[PDB]
Amino acid sequence: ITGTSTVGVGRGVLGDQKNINTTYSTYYYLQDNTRGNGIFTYDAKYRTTLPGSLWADADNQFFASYDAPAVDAHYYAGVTYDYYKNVHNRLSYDGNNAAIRSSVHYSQGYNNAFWNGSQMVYGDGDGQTFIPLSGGIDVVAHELTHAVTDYTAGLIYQNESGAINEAISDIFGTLVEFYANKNPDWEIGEDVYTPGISGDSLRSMSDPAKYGDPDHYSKRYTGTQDNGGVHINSGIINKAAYLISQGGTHYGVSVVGIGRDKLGKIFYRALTQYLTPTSNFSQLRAAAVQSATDLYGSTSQEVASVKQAFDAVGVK
Ligand SMILES: [Ca+2]
Ligand SMILES: [Ca+2]
Ligand SMILES: [Ca+2]
Ligand SMILES: [Ca+2]
Ligand SMILES: [Zn+2]
Repeated sequence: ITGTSTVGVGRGVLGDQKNINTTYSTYYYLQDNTRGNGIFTYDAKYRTTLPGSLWADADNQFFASYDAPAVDAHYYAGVTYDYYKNVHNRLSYDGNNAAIRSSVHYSQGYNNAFWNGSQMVYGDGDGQTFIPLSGGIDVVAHELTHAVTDYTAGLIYQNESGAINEAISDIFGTLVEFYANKNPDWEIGEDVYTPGISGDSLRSMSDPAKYGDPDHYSKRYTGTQDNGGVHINSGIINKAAYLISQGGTHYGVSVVGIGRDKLGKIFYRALTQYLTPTSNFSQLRAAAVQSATDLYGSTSQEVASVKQAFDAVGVK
């Protein structure tokens, strides 16, 4: 909508207070004009018709229980935008400042979130398995990263290319969580997962097997469930990325870690320069090796660590 840029205040899913960029035009709208061509947040009103209504508020204060998922979807979309702009010089998900749109209160008891090809969508959860999923910054960044992938490598959402697609979203979801620097970790979804169970998460990048996901290519899932295990076999790539950053010895193969920032540069370069819709795990390794070579040189520790990491998870 046309209006004037304003700044509201509210509370997110976890009870924390934050300021949010809004737009005034009779009502105050969750429309942030400070980032590219706008970040827009919508109310799906417990239904499945998308996007719903652009979120309107009478007084620019967002402290109602019903407001909380919208506050976090809106605010964490902005953080993710800032990450890609400041760290990777990428303007929104298409590289040309496309509007970022999100809908919250999707359906009833919906224990998921997703990028639907054009926008983000967040359930409120059922209060047992999940609380409203926009409360997790790694969830928000995970899903917006799908938009980035779909515009760049275009990895097909099945089998190994789909597992790479999922892993890329976990990797940059985690790096955005570290970038915002609020209780960062190598776990996925911990802030909105199982409110009655402390210390768990949906997936682990540091130890995928913690939740039954493979941590080595020999353990990969080869059936047809989950579009050929896209959320399962992602553990193999997640483990490789964790090793590249943090280091470790995995099934006897030692990896010298090179840090989060270099992990991000290597995988962003691989995603945007070398990966294709049909890339498999071995092709990802080659993309990452070439990316590290471009960035740091053929004889660098960085290249050596990429090789060791993919060796450790059995990807040749
Ligand atoms: Ca209000
Ligand atoms: Ca965390
Ligand atoms: Ca996390
Ligand atoms: Ca939990
Ligand atoms: Zn995903």
